[PDB]
Amino acid sequence: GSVSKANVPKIDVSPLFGDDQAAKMRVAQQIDAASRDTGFFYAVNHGINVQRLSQKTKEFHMSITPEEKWDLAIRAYNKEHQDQVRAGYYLSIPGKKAVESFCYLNPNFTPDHPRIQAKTPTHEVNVWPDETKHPGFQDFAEQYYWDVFGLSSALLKGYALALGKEENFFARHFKPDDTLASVVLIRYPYLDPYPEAAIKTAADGTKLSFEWHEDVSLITVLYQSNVQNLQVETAAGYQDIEADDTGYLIACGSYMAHLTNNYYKAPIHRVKWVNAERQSLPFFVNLGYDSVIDPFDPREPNGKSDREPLSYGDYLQNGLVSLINKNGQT
Ligand SMILES: CC(C)[C@@H](NC(=O)[C@H](CS)NC(=O)CCC[C@H](N)C(=O)O)C(=O)O
Ligand SMILES: [Fe+3]
Repeated sequence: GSVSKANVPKIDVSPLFGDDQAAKMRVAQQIDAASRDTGFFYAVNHGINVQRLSQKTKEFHMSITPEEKWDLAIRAYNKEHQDQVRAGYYLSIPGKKAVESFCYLNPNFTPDHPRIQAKTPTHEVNVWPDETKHPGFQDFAEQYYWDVFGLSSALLKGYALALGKEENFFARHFKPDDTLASVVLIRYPYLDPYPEAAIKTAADGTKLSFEWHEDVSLITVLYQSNVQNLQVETAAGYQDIEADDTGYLIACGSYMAHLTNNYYKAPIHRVKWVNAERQSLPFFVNLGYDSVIDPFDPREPNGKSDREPLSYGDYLQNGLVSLINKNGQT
C-alpha cells in the first residue's frame, strides 16, 4: 500500500515569449506529452519573481486582523456583503477550518465596466484592505495579476500549438478587458493541536485538506511554497506531485477537457493534509463571459466533435457552485 510519485516534467517555456517558431513547437511537444500523461508540468524560465510573490503574500496573511477579515469577507461569512460571491476574504474557523484565503478578480472590473453595470454573474469589483494598514499590497497584487496574465497568455500559445492550432487559438479569448481569471492567495497554517474537523479522510485512507476535484478553468497556473501536498489520480491510484517553489505547476481545467473531447484531460487531484505553514497561490485562467470555443477531437482525422459549444460564463458559474457543493465552502 505504498504511494508512487508522479512524473512532472520541467518545461522551459521561455521560447513561448519569443519568435523562434521551431523552438516554440518543441515546447508545444513537451506540453502535449505532459497533457496526455498525468497532466501536470512545471513551467520553468517563466520570468516572474516568485520570491517577491511569496514574501508579499506572507506579509499580508500574517498581518491582517480578524476585524479586517470581517470587513473583506465574502457573502458566505458576512451576510452584509451580498455582492461578494467570488472576491474577498475566506475566513478560517479556529478549531474547525484551518485554510483561509483572499481572492481577487480582473482589476479592470470597476463600476464603469459594462459587465458591472449590467450586473452579469461572476463579475465583481475587487475589495481591498486599508492601504495604510497594508502599504503596497494592492499595488503588488494588481501588478502580479498582470504578471501572471502575461505568463498565462504565453502558456496558452504553447497549448494551442500542441493541439495543432495556430498559436492564438486560446489566447485570442484571453483578454485584459473581460477575463474572468482570478488569483487566490491561500494560507495553509501550522497548527498544534491541528483541528481534527479540518482533516478529511479519503476512501483510500489518506488524510486530506481538500478532496479530489477537477479544476474549474481553461488552465491553472499555480505557485506553491516548498511543502509537498498535491496528489494526482491515475488508473493505478494517487501519485505524489513533487513541490518546486521556483516554478509554476501547470494543469488543464475541465473547460480544456470539454473542448478537446477529453484528449487533454483535466487531471483529478487532491490536497494531502500536512501540518506545515505554507502557501498555495493559484491563478485560474478563465476566458470572457461570452467566450465560446468550438470543441474538436484530436484523435479523429477530420477533428470533428459532436460536443456542443459551451459558453464560458455558464461553465464558470455552474462549475464554481458545483465545486463548493461537492468539496465544501473554502
Ligand atoms: C492548489 C489548489 C488545489 C488549492 N485549491 C483551490 O484553489 C481550489 C481547487 S482548484 N479552487 C477553488 O476552490 C476555486 C476558487 C475560485 C475562486 N474563488 C474564484 O472565484 O475564481 C489548494 O491548495 O487548496
Ligand atoms: Fe485544483
